[PDB]
Amino acid sequence: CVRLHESCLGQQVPCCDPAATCYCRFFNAFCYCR
Repeated sequence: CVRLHESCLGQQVPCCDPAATCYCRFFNAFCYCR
């Protein structure tokens, strides 16, 4: 799994945090669970 404050860029596991949202702020660079 991945934490909220942990990028998910091309990941293979979900976010340990269900209240998190793997979103990217920019176009294709920074992407983490917000």
